[PDB]
Amino acid sequence: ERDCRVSSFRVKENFDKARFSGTWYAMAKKDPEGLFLQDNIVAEFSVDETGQMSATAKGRVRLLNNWDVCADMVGTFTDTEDPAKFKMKYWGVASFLQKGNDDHWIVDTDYDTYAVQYSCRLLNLDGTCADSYSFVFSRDPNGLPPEAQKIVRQRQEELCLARQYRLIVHNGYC
Ligand SMILES: CCCCCCCCCCCC(=O)O
Ligand SMILES: [Cl-]
Ligand SMILES: [Cl-]
Repeated sequence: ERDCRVSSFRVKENFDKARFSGTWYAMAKKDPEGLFLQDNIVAEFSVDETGQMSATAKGRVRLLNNWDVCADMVGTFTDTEDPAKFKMKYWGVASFLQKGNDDHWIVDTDYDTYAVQYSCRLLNLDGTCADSYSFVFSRDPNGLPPEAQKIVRQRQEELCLARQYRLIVHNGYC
């Protein structure tokens, strides 16, 4: 009875790019098909004077046949009419790293503690997502406080993803 249509999902009201800038540690991830970032995932958000948001990310990614590499990624965000919904062009500093262009939604944040991100790469014909991913970010790499954890869990359920996350470990691999 829950609505899982992507078009129904609420996102962060009056999203403030400047307040969102700085270091975000991925605490949990819902993987898309053909997952890329594995763990040790840390993102750095910036906004420039024209108000355009960009980011970098580092994380371990496992090329198949189990080659471990620390990916260094770059992302640039094109605004839409919703201040919390973006198009993210991304690529690796190395040519061979994955590149592409994903929807990037800030579903919720309080700027100084937690953030919930969401991307639907491909819709189902009923408006639900066929291929999604989602990061939960923390300002503190040791994790969220209980109050924020509980808010995030609610947001995870609203995205119809709450059963599908895994924890992201940080152990200095990069
Ligand atoms: C968001 C700043 C980092 C640039 C985005 C690189 C992440 C793109 C791949 C995310 C999907 C995945 O990790 O499986
Ligand atoms: Cl709980
Ligand atoms: Cl669950």
